[PDB]
Amino acid sequence: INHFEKIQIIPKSSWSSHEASLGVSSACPYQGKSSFFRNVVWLIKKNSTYPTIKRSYNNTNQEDLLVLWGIHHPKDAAEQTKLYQNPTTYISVGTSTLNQRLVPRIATRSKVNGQSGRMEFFWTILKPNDAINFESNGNFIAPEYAYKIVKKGDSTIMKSE
Amino acid sequence: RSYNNTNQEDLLVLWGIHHPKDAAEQTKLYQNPTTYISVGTSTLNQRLVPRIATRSKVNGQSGRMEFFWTILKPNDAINFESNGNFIAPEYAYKIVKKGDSTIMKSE
Ligand SMILES: *[C@@H]1O[C@H](CO)[C@@H](O[C@@H]2O[C@H](CO)[C@@H](O)[C@H](O)[C@H]2NC(C)=O)[C@H](O)[C@H]1NC(C)=O
Ligand SMILES: *[C@@H]1O[C@H](CO)[C@@H](O)[C@H](O)[C@H]1NC(C)=O
Repeated sequence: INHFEKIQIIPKSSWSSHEASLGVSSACPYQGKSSFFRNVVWLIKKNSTYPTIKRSYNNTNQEDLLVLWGIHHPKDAAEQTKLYQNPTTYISVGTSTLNQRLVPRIATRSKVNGQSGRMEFFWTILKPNDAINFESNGNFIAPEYAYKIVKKGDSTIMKSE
Repeated sequence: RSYNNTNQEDLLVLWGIHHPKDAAEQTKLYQNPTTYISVGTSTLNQRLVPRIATRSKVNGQSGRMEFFWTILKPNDAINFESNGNFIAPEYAYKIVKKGDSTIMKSE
């Protein structure tokens, strides 16, 4: 791959049933304030409720699309209900080929960047005319931006200081 | 169900699991909302669970079939247990002749 074209597939504003603007951490600082990975949305409960999410995006572009998403693994049972209410959650992802179902694993973990929680990130290539389908109870790190693959050719990742 | 390989030959056994479209279809086909398939042999120790999700329609199906296999050696037994979503074997293949071969890609 020689060129990506970033596009928005699921707007940040369109999460009218969940809190999409409080998904930040001191582990990801920006100009002295708590921030987060800009291309994905850390969704949490709104007014003490996390209703089931059911979102679909259809690849209407000519280009193959690289889609990124994630799952949050919390520190303990208290933090789970604190962020998402529901004690047992999941994320199910489907495409033409893909048939995924993720569940958050809870455990006591060492503090990296002052966090005992973890983020596990996943990806897929959504081919043209195919649709990706999400469903979740919580712990969902939703895509906002995905990358179009516009130019394919000779390239390499070169390790150098 | 249990099958005992009484043949002299190694046996190729095939089975599967059905992944349904939604919770309604699960109870519609199999009643039980939470199911599994457990498979055991001399070596094998498997337990499959159906994963549910909204999926694109390939050949007009939102459901999926995931297929599995094993080689059941002579004098060994294969054991199945399931609540639903089980795609059970009917026929399996005896391996009678082993030798030089290849799968050749050609139109
Ligand atoms: C069926 O599987 C059993 C074990 O799950 C196999 O064990 C044979 O069983 C008898 C015991 O009644 C032994 O005397 C034999 O030595 C075993 N046979 C061989 C050839 O190893 C059982 O053999 C299998 N059934 C058969 C061969 O009919
Ligand atoms: C959306 O995807 C479907 C199949 O998943 C496809 O048939 C359809 O043409 C796409 N939508 C368009 C072109 O508006």
